[PDB]
Amino acid sequence: CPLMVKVLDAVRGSPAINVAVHVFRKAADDTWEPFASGKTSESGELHGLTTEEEFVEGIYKVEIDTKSYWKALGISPFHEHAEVVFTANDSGPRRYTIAALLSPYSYSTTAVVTNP
Amino acid sequence: CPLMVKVLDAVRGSPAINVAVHVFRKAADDTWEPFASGKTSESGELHGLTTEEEFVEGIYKVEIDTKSYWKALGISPFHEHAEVVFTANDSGPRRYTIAALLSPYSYSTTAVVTNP
Amino acid sequence: CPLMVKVLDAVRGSPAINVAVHVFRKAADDTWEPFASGKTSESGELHGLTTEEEFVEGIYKVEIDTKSYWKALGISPFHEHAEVVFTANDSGPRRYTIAALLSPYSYSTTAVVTNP
Amino acid sequence: CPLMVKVLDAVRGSPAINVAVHVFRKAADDTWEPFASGKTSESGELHGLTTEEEFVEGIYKVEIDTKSYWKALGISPFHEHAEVVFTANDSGPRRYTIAALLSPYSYSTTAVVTNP
Ligand SMILES: O=C(c1ccc(O)cc1O)c1ccc(O)cc1O
Ligand SMILES: O=C(c1ccc(O)cc1O)c1ccc(O)cc1O
Ligand code: NA
Ligand code: NA
Repeated sequence: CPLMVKVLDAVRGSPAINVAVHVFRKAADDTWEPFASGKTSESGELHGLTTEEEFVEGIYKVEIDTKSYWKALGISPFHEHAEVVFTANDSGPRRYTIAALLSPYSYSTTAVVTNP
Repeated sequence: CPLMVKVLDAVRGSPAINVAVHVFRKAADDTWEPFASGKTSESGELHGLTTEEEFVEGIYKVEIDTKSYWKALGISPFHEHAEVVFTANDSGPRRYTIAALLSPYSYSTTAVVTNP
Repeated sequence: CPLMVKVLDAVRGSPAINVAVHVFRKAADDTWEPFASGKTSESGELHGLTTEEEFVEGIYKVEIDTKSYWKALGISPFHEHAEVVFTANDSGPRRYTIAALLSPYSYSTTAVVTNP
Repeated sequence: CPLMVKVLDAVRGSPAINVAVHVFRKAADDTWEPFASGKTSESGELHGLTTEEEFVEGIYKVEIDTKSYWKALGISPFHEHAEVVFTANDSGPRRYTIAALLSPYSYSTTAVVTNP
């Protein structure tokens, strides 16, 4: 698992379950091409997005559909989505965790990059 | 000010000065049209991006150029930028403050929305 | 202002108004002595806590009464309060802003420290 | 494991390893009594603090020694420590995760409370 996404809910103090997540890779013509996607599990996590072979150096975008998440809870949110844009670099540690902590008008995101 | 951006640096405990900010608005053909840009002052604030007349209903993207900020300070950060995407003024004119708190591998953003 | 506190609400996208704040200073016997208190204004800010003369070197604790804020809004939050503990003025007088961003099960705090 | 603590480093994008953590329980005389302690592991986590039998309803304080962590990295930080104060309540879900994301002048904390 070179890439994992984890999403938490700061209002309820829980994992954010069944949140849609889309990953894109920047193409040579500077457009975003679909790369991988899924929905967070009951632990707020999305595993199995890619493989080491497929996850080469490049610029990636992780788009978390926060608006649908809040609307399903009956809460009007601010953002259309949360976007996390970063470069994957081989010199750095192997495994990337992209974490996001969600509130209706705010989000935090951090990267935990470690060596297996 | 209908739209203001404020940026803080969590490493130095200071405003984030001379941070470039680009604002885009989604056009009728679904592309991101350049809308306004500027850079943060010594107080970490960016005022004067737009006017009440210009700042119509729409979907807006505020791109904060965090990578260039950390690199101009001689540090190699994780993200390319921080993006904040939101619908504005769809219930009439509001004042928006987009605030961000930056670290090299993490950022937080929140919105303060007031009715004049 | 040698010491200012600013508080935002991540659920409502607004300043956090009428939040009680208590400041303490560690005494020579290691106990926490009451130092100053107040509540945030309509802008979410609390000014006038202390003076340059009064705000000597020491270890200070700023207690932000988040539970009472969420409960006065009719919500049951996780934390009792948010505490911010720091040494101040040990290299001479500085200006301190303690900022906090609140959600029912989470909060963020940062400091902006400037030299007059 | 009714109580787990997880600590992340927002500057390096890594778990915060070997961070001292102390847990206290509020006594009837309103003083803080030591309850459990340890150091975070190579994953930034501290497990095994308490048992279901021992972790009764009450007010608890988790104190994370952030100052020593930053000093060991050669970084001058702002806070003496990060403190998280909360009530344990049986009506709510069983397992508490207290997470903290650290920067030199800022920290975020959230609670993830779930049902096994
Ligand atoms: O609360 C967070 C968290 C992160 C990882 C984890 O295993 C558990 C967490 O609660 C968290 C995530 C992203 C962020 O930007 C800030 C956070 O406190
Ligand atoms: O606490 C914050 C804050 C920042 C600027 C300000 O004028 C007031 C604040 O409470 C804050 C704002 C945005 C964010 O992503 C994280 C924060 O702690
Ligand atoms: Na409308
Ligand atoms: Na001194």
